[PDB]
Amino acid sequence: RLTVVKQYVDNVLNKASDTYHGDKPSPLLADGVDPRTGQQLEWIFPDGRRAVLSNFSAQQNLMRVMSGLSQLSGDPRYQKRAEDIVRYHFQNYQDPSGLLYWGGHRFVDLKTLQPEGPSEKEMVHELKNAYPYYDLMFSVDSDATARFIRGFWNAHVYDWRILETSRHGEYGKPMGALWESKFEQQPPFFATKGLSFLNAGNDLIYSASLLYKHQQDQGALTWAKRLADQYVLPRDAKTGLGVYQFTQALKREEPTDDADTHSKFGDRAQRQFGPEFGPTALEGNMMLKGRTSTLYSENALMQLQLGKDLGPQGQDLLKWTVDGLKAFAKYAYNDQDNTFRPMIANGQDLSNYTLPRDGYYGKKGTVLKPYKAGNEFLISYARAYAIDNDPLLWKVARGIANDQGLGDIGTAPGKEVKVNMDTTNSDPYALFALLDLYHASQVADYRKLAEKIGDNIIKIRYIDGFFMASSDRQYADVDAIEPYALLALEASLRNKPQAVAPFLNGAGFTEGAYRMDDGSARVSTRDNELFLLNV
Ligand SMILES: [Mn+2]
Repeated sequence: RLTVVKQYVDNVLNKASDTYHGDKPSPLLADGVDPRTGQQLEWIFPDGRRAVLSNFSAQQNLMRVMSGLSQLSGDPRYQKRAEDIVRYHFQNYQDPSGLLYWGGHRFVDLKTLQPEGPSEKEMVHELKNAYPYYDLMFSVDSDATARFIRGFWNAHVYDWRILETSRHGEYGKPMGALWESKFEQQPPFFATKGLSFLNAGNDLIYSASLLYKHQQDQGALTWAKRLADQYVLPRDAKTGLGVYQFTQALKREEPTDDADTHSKFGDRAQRQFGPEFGPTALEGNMMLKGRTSTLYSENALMQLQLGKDLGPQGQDLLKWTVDGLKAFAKYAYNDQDNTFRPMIANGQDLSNYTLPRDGYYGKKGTVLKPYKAGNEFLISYARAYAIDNDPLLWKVARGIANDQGLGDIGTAPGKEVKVNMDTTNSDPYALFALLDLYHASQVADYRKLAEKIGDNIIKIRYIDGFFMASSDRQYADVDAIEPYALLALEASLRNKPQAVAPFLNGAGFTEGAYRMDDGSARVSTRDNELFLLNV
């Protein structure tokens, strides 16, 4: 499997590289390549100008694959290129504020080597569950990395007193008080005009924690953990469930219209569920599909890993994260059909609940149903189990695996195990989870199963020298996690627990106006959509 990954990365470096500057290329890479033509995936601007999309925030799995490949193979070329790419970004694409030209609304054109902004009214910095490889960055340039992290916090915190964050960060913003800002803890679900989204807080928690890890910065650690704790303090006193957000809308006006869901009318959950469920029916307490993926996977996996790695400095973080996942398993999970039940954090089961009025969560008449636990829950629950072997976390891992065609991992590790060695499962996430189960239990069947998945990944997803989700896909994504999974499998088998970075499920995206072939503008197009297109 190591030879395949080496082949693959060689292929990426051959076909995704800068071919626009003759014999003096930059080290930068295209995000996507059509494996049939070698054509690099382009952003098309309103006038028909074509940029080759180089978004460093959409390449941070590849940086990990590259470093992992070097550690396992002993070939230092891949590690060196990853380092060269970091160095070139600090040299050319880092603002005086410290922010990089990357993320949701900026990238670099590989052709011109100039920064781009595909969304003209949003020339801004955004990171959404990106989880960049700061370990590598600190290794290249510790000071420049620290400047990025301080500038990230400075740009994305609107009000330090109450920790109001923003999804969008302005470039060129002067340094404020930063870690020396005054904080005062507000009560659960205080009413405010702003909104600290969890998928904007995730990258803030992760970055400030890594600045602690590398520079022993007490200010960074304090604020990282304090921000994490904002989604913990308002948790339900009985159930320990929640919360998706920790504020509610400031009500300035009485509503006239169920279907007008503007925040000025007040918390949208209190409007639609409040009459029947009481004052605790609030947006942050709505444990619904998608929202629970953000809370109990996107956030939780990262906090689990941080809690562990922070050691003496992460005990509280880790406690909050494992306690939250345990509560969700206890209250909402159904292992028989592998579903989570829709709920309010106070413990109210909304399964088969008909919405009695229009609102933010659906039109009158909609029946709320249990939803299938996707593999983002498999990786968060298997990671949790690896740190704290609780039967409640096993329950979820077991239920999902069985629903994924993997057989029965047992009533507990090594007990009544009946895994399916003929599985056709080729999911990187399944591979990742099984490795965590193995490392917690030493039960050999779990790793034999992961080997099988790895073999399936190569047989069905290694295509034309790339990794693709389908054989018909137009463009391959150089940030594919298939080789990342294969590497962690190989590092387990070769007895190298330090060679490959624990998985955080980060990813990048690019969002803006994109010109269609007929010349029309498609507003808020994402590279995610481009990668789903077939030939
Ligand atoms: Mn945005």
